[PDB]
Amino acid sequence: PKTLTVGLFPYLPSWNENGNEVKLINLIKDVLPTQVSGYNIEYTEFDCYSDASLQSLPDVFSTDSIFLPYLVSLGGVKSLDESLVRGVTGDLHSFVSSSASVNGSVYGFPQYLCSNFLLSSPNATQQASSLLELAQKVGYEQIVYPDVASSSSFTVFGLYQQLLQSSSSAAVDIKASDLPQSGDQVNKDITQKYRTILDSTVVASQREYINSVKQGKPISNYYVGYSESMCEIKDIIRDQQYNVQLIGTSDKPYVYTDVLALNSNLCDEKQKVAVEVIKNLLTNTLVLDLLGLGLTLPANKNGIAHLAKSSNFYAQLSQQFDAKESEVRVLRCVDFANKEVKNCAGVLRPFL
Repeated sequence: PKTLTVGLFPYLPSWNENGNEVKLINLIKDVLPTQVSGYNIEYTEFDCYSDASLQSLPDVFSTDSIFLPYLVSLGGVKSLDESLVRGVTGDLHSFVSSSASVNGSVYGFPQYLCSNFLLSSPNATQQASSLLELAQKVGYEQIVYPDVASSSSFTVFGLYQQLLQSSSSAAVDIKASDLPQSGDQVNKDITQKYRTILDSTVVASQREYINSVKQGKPISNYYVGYSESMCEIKDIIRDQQYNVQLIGTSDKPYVYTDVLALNSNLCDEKQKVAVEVIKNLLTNTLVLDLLGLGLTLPANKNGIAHLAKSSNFYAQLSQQFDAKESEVRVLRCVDFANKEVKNCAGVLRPFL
């Protein structure tokens, strides 16, 4: 009767050799307790990248902060005290806490930190501060950037808005009235920047890149993607001394944050049980250690520090997040979600 539904972020890395696929989300799920404070805890996968799932929120769910303000305007998420979050997550970065806050108030506990980092081989040859700067230097077809090469809807939409909008704060909140609707609304200056980067990317998938690095013959010394996509070579990264940094597609660096939030229709007792489940998800050393195996980044400084004590990879990102703590931006949506993102991407693609 008294049960708690938990919607976990399902997009964690996975492993493979041949046929047998191992999902990190399954390893973590088998560690989480199914009985807390007399409550029966149900852990299921919550796809925040599905508009249908955003319509029916569970008791407690993990969602990308890119849809947080839109999720707030529907009322389905409960506002939380500043002290309640700080007593669980500990110290957060300026951009991490900003990505979780909507209109002053806080609406969730930051769980994961994500971004399109630059994995540069020791054979660096050339360095840069932004992707545009890097693209010009490396020339035609040098960098590996699978999402851009494949023109993923979420990436096409993202890079366009990153090149376009600019903000003094950390939260770049855009609305549906800022998205190209036809084609004459497509900013040609921004489409120019994207093409510069696309021309510097080799038509090669992430799988092809990982295989090449494993076989000792990298197809490129440059790679852009999520840190979770580098988990299958985390040994080679540590051994052969690969470098990883925060690079903006232009000027300002952008990151993604996954946030644990609770439904607003919760009682007052369930409200306490949820915090315990969340406090476990964010502070349990076994969960953190498992996240380290997939190169997944915790959102709190405590979580990052814990994994930095035995990983050079996590060490660089800790220094990175601290040095550029004020320059990091987070793209969020005010009055739209997945449907508009896919539609906007569909408009932009022919102009790329």
